[PDB]
Amino acid sequence: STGSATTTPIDSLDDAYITPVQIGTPAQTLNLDFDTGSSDLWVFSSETTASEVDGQTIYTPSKSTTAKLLSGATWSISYGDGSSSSGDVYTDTVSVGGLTVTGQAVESAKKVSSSFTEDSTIDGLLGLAFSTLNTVSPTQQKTFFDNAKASLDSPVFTADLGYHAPGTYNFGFIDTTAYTGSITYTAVSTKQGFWEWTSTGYAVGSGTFKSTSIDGIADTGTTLLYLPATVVSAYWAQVSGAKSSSSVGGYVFPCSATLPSFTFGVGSARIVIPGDYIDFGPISTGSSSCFGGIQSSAGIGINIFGDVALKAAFVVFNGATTPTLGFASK
Repeated sequence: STGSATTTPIDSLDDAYITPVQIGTPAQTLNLDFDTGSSDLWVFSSETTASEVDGQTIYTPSKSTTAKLLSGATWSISYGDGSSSSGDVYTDTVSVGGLTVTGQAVESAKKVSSSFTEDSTIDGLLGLAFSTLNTVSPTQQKTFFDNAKASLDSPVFTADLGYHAPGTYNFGFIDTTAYTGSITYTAVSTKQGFWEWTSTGYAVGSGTFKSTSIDGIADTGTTLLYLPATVVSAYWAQVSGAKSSSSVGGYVFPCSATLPSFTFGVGSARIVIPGDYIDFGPISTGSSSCFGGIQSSAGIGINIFGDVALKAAFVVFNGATTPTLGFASK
C-alpha cells in the first residue's frame, strides 16, 4: 500500500504545516502537524478542557463506531518549545492520504498548553519519530508509520515541504518526479529516538564550504534551523546590522536586508537554502527588525534541521531495518 497527502503552511511565514488526517468511522478529518521529532499522535477532542479549545476541530470518540478506549492508558508530553499536552487514549482507524491503519493509538487531549489553544489551525500532532519516544503509559504505543510499515510497498515516508506553498507527505514510495538529481543517503542513529544524522558541513552564501561534522535531527515539527553558535555567528556576520537580541530571543536583522543563502552538506552532496527561506518577518507588527530563520542551538542540547532546512530538500525517512535519511535537491 501507499499514501499521499498534501501538507499546507498554517500561515504566511511557514510557521508549521498541517496535513488532513481521517480518524474514526464515519471519518472525522482533523488537520495535524506531522512531527518527525516526536512519536505521539494526539488530538484536540470532546474531552479537552473547554476553555483550552479555541477554534480547533475536535475528535469525538463517542461518534466513532470503531473507537475503543484503551483502558488505563494515559499520555503526557512536553515539547522543546515549552508547550505540552496530556490525556487518555483510544484506538481507532486512522487514514492519511489513502493509507489506512486500524487500531492506531489516538491520544485524546484532556489538557493542552496555551500555545496550542492559541493556534486555531493545528488540531493535534502526528508523530513520526521512533516509537521508543511514545509517551503512552503503562503500555507504550506505536506511531502511525510504525503500524503501517509492514503493509507499505517500501518501508519509507518522504517529506517535501513547500516554501510559502503546499507540499507533500508520501508513505510507501519515492516519487522520482519530485526531486532533481540523485538522493544522497546518510546514516541515522536511533539512540535518542530521533532521525539523527551528521551533516558534513556548511557554507554561507557564495563562500567556501567548511567541512565539519554537525550532528542533528531531521525535525519537521520545528520551524527553524538550530545550529552551533559558531556556525550561526558566521552566517549572521554576513548580514549588515544583524545581531543576537537577548530580549527578542535570537538573531534579528534589518528587514531591509537581502539574506545570503545557507548550504549544508549531506555526504558529498549539498543542499542550498535560499536566503528568503531564512526571513521570518517583523518581530512584532510594523517593526523594521526581522526574526532570523537560523538560530543557535546552544542550550537546546541538540542541533535541529527544522523546516527552514528540510523545505529546501526532498527528504526520505527510510525505515528499513537499519534506518537511513535521504536528501535531494528539488
